[PDB]
Amino acid sequence: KVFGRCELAAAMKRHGLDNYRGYSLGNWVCAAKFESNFNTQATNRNTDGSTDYGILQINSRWWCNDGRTPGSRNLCNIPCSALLSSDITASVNCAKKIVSDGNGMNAWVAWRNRCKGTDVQAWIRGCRL
Ligand SMILES: [Cl-]
Ligand SMILES: [Cl-]
Ligand SMILES: [Cl-]
Ligand SMILES: [Cl-]
Ligand SMILES: [Cl-]
Ligand SMILES: [Cl-]
Ligand SMILES: [Cl-]
Ligand code: NA
Repeated sequence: KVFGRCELAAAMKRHGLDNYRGYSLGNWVCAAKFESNFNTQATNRNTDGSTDYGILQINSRWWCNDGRTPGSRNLCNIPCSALLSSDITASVNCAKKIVSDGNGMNAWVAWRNRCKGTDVQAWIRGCRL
């Protein structure tokens, strides 16, 4: 599913991301924009052989099982395919574990490079929330 910007903001709020670990909703919407362009089915293979999945491009090296990432962990205890659902529950639940891990949203390289420090509130401006 390709979410609309405000549609995803509403879904992320409903699922408890707004100010999760002190990160405002616009941070999460921004990270989803540049990670997946709001497409739940986005995938991208990394040079290390791991793959990133879903709206927040959660990686198979640590966080989910895809059966093809040697030496990897599955700390969210989910198949990576769960991260491609129209329903964002699995992605959100896993993202909350990732953002709790120590480096906050710096775990998402696109967030650090394209959202951090910017006027992220622009990403929710206009939306009925
Ligand atoms: Cl947009
Ligand atoms: Cl915000
Ligand atoms: Cl694996
Ligand atoms: Cl394969
Ligand atoms: Cl594990
Ligand atoms: Cl699995
Ligand atoms: Cl933090
Ligand atoms: Na894995």
